[PDB]
Amino acid sequence: SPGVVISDDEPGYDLDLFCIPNHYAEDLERVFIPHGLIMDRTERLARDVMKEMGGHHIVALCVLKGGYKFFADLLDYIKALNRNSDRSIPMTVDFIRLKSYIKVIGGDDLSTLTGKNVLIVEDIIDTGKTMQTLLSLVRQYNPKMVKVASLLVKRTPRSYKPDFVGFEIPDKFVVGYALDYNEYFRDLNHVCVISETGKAKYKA
Amino acid sequence: ASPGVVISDDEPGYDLDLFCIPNHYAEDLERVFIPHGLIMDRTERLARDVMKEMGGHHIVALCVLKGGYKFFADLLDYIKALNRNSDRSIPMTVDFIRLKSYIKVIGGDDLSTLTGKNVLIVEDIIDTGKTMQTLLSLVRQYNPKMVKVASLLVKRTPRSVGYKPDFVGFEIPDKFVVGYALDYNEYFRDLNHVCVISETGKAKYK
Amino acid sequence: PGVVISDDEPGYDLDLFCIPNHYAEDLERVFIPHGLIMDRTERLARDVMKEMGGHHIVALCVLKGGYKFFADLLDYIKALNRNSDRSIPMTVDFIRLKSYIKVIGGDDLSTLTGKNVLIVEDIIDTGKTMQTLLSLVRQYNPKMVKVASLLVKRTPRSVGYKPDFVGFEIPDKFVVGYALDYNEYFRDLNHVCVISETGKAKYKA
Amino acid sequence: SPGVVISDDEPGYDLDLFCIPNHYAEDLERVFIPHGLIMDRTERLARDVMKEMGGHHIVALCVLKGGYKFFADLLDYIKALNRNSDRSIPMTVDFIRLKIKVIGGDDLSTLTGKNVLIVEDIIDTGKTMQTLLSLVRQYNPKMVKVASLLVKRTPRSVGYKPDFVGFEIPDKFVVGYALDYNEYFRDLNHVCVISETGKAKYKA
Ligand SMILES: Nc1nc2c(ncn2C[C@H](COCCP(=O)(O)O)COCP(=O)(O)O)c(=O)[nH]1
Ligand SMILES: Nc1nc2c(ncn2C[C@H](COCCP(=O)(O)O)COCP(=O)(O)O)c(=O)[nH]1
Ligand SMILES: Nc1nc2c(ncn2C[C@H](COCCP(=O)(O)O)COCP(=O)(O)O)c(=O)[nH]1
Ligand SMILES: Nc1nc2c(ncn2C[C@H](COCCP(=O)(O)O)COCP(=O)(O)O)c(=O)[nH]1
Ligand SMILES: [Mg+2]
Ligand SMILES: [Mg+2]
Ligand SMILES: [Mg+2]
Ligand SMILES: [Mg+2]
Repeated sequence: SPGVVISDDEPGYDLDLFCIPNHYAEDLERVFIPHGLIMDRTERLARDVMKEMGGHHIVALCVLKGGYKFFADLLDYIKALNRNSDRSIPMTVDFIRLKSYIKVIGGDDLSTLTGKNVLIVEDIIDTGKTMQTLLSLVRQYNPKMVKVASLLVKRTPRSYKPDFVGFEIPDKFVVGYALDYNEYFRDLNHVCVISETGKAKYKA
Repeated sequence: ASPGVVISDDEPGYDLDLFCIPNHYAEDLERVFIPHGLIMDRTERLARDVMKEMGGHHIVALCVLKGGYKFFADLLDYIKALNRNSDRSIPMTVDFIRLKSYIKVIGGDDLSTLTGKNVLIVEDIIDTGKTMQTLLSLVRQYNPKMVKVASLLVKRTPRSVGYKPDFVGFEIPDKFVVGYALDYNEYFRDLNHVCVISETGKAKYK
Repeated sequence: PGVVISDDEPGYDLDLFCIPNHYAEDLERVFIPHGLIMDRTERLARDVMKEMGGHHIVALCVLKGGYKFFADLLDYIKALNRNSDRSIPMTVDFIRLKSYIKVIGGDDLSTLTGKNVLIVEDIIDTGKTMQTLLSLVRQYNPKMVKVASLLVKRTPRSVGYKPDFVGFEIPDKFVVGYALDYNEYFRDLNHVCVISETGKAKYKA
Repeated sequence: SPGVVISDDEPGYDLDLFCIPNHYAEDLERVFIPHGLIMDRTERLARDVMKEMGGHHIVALCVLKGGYKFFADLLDYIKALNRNSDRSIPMTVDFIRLKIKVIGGDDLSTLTGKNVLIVEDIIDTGKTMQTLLSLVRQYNPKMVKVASLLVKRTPRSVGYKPDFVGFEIPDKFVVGYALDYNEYFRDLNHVCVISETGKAKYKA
C-alpha cells in the first residue's frame, strides 16, 4: 500500500475552516492534511507496525527534528495496543540527526541496533536517497530486521519505498506537524502549504 | 458564515484498509467518508465560532438524540477546553431531547427553562430542514433570548425547504451516510468514522 | 473494588489545574482530575468487553449525569473494537428516570430481550434507584444486565447494592463536575470537584 | 508554586486498576502518577508558560531522552492555546543531550535574544540545570526558563528550583513517561515504581 493518496488536483482546505496558529495566519496558503486525519492514519499504522515488527524487542529510531511528532504519536498508538491486548513487546527509543555538508550525529552507539527489530521513523521521503544511505549504514551492524515508517512520501522524479507510509503527497513543499521551513512551522498542528508572504517572511 | 467543509459529489472517500475500523463492520462498510479526526478538527473550529457568537450570555445546550450525542459531547468538550484556558467564559447547562414523528419532543426538561436563555441546538444532520424548522417553531413559543443551531452535516439537496443552520461542520452530497452516532436501523452508532454503507451491510441490518 | 478515595483525601488546589473561568470562585478543590477519570474508564472499558463482549451489547445511558461517562466509556470500547480480531456490534439508548420507577424516553424495553445490557450511571448513593431499575429490566428477560457506575459512595444509607463496574469509591460527600450537577450547574466541567460555600449560595434554588 | 505535591506516604495506585503495558506486568510495583493526571497538570503548565514567555519568539529545548514525552505534550497544549487565542508567538524547537557539554543541538548562538524554554523530566540535585543555565546565559537570551515534570525533595539539593514544576515527588526511583531504568520503561504511559522482579530483570 502506498498509503493515503492525495492527488495533484487537491485544493486542500480553506484556512478559515480550521483552528490555525494565530501567528501563522497570513503565512499559510491552505491546510493540506488536517491533524486529525494524520492521527487516524497513524493509528492504523501502529497496528500494522506491531503486526509486522512483533514480537521481538523493538528499537525505535526518531530522525530529528521533523520526525518527532509522527514518532511520538505513533508510539502512543502502539502504547494503546500494548496496554489493551495480549501479545506485545518491550520497546526502547533513540533519537538521531542526519548530517550533510551520510553522517549520523547523536543517538546511542549503533551496536545497540545489533540483533534487534529496528523501526526508523521519518517525516518525509522525497528523493529516497537519504534512507537508502541510512539503511546501508544501519545494515552493517546486523539487526534482526530494519523497517521504515515515513509520514509522507512524495510523488516525484526520484530513486525507494518505506515499509509503512502515511500519505502519498504531490510534489509540493509542505510544512507543519514538525516539518519545517527554515526551522519555522514546526509549531503547527496540521500539515499545510506556505504562502508567498510566509516564504518571504521566514526566508533564510 | 461559511457553508462548512464542502464535500463534493465527486468525492470517492477512503479505502477501509487505510484506517482502523470496527471489526464487526468490516464487510458492512464500503468507504470511509469523513475520518473521525477530520470531524474533531472541524468541531474544534466550530467551538470557537460558537463562543464568539453565543458566549455573551448563559447557554443552554440542547442535544437532539440519538444521532446528535457524539457531536454534542465533542463540541462541548472543545468549548470547555476554551473556557478553562481563557478569561472569557460563560456558564452552560445541558438538556437532551428526542424527536418523534407522530414533530413532537419527548423526555426533556420543561421548555420554560429556555425562556430568556441562549439556546444552542445540536444536530447530527439536516436534510430537507423540515425537522429543524418544526423544532424551532416549538422552541420559539417559549421566547428564548437567542436560539442557534449547530449541525455536523448539511446535505446538498433540491429537497431542501431552504433552512440553513447557524453552524455547519460539513456540507455533504445527497447520499446516505452512517457512523459518528448516525445510524442505519440503530446500527453503526458504535462507529467512530462517518462512512457509506455497503450492499452487504444494508442487507444484514435491514 | 474500584479506585478507593479515602475520607481524608484533601484533593487538589484549584490553581494547579485548568478550571472553568466562570467557576473560579465557585469551587473549593479538585477531587478527581479529568485525566484520572479517563485512565480509570480506559481499564473499565476492557473489563466490560471481557465480560460482555461475547454478545450484542445494548448500552443504556442514564441522563443526564451519565452522559460524559457514557460517551467516554464507549469511546474506549470503540478503541478496543477497531484494534481487535473479534468484536460485537453495539446499539445505544438514553433514558431519564422519574417517580410515580418510571423510565422516560428511550426505546421499547422489548429491545433488551436476549441482549447483553449495560446500564451506565454517574453515581451510586443509596443504591435504591439501581435496585429498582434492575428489577424492571429483568422482567424483559435480557441475556445479561450489568451496571457501570463512575462513582460509588461509602455511605451508611446504602441499601446494600453494588454495581458490577466501578470507577471510584468516594467518601459520603457531595461532588460536582463530569456531568454531575448542582441545580443544573457544573455539568459543563470535566473535573470531578467540590463546590465552595460561595458557589453553593450562588447557585442554590 | 511547588507544583502538585506527592507525599512520602503516598502508596500510589494498584496496577490492575489501570491499563498497563502487558510486558511490564510484574516489573512494576504501583502506579505513581496516572498519565491522565500528568496531562491535566501539563495543560495548566502550558498556560503558565505562555503567560510568562509568550511575549517573544520561543525556542523550546528538549533534554533527551527522558524529557521527550513531557516536551511533546507540553508543546501540544501550548499549540492548542495558540490556535484558539487572538495572541500567540512563533516557537522553534531543538533537541539536546547533556553529558557542561551539550551533546547535539544547534549552535547555541541560536538562543541569543530569544525566550529559551528548557524542558526536563526530573530535577534531583539541581546541578544539571544550574550548570546548563550558567552556560546558556552566556549566549544572552532574552530570558531562559526551565520546565520540569518532576522535582525531588532531597537534602543534597543545591537549592535550585525550576520556573515550572509538574509534580513534587519524594526521593523514590520512578520510571515511565519517557523516564527509564536502564533504557527500559520509556514505552510506558504512567509514572510508576518498579517491582523487585523488574529491577533485577533489567539490571545493567
Ligand atoms: N519540511 C519539508 N522538507 C522537505 C520537503 N521535501 C523535501 N524535504 C527535505 C527532506 C528533509 O529535510 C532535509 C534537511 P533536514 O532533515 O535537516 O530538515 C529531505 O529528505 C531526504 P531525501 O529522501 O534523500 O530527498 C517538504 O515538502 N517539506
Ligand atoms: N443516518 C442517516 N440519517 C439520515 C440521512 N439523511 C437523512 N436522514 C434522516 C435524518 C432524520 O431522520 C429521522 C429519524 P431519527 O432522527 O430518529 O434518527 C435527517 O433528518 C433531517 P430532515 O430531512 O431535514 O427532517 C443519512 O444520510 N444518514
Ligand atoms: N451531583 C451529585 N448528586 C448526588 C450525589 N449523591 C447523591 N446524588 C443524587 C443521585 C441521583 O438522584 C437524583 C439526581 P438526578 O435526577 O440528576 O440523576 C443519587 O443516586 C441514586 P441512589 O443510589 O438511589 O441514591 C452527589 O455527591 N453529587
Ligand atoms: N529515570 C530516573 N532518573 C533519575 C531519578 N532520580 C534521579 N535520576 C537521574 C537524573 C538524571 O540523571 C541520569 C542521566 P540521563 O539524563 O542520561 O538519564 C538526575 O537529574 C539531574 P540533577 O538534578 O543534576 O541531579 C529517577 O527517580 N528516575
Ligand atoms: Mg526527515
Ligand atoms: Mg438528527
Ligand atoms: Mg444517576
Ligand atoms: Mg533529565
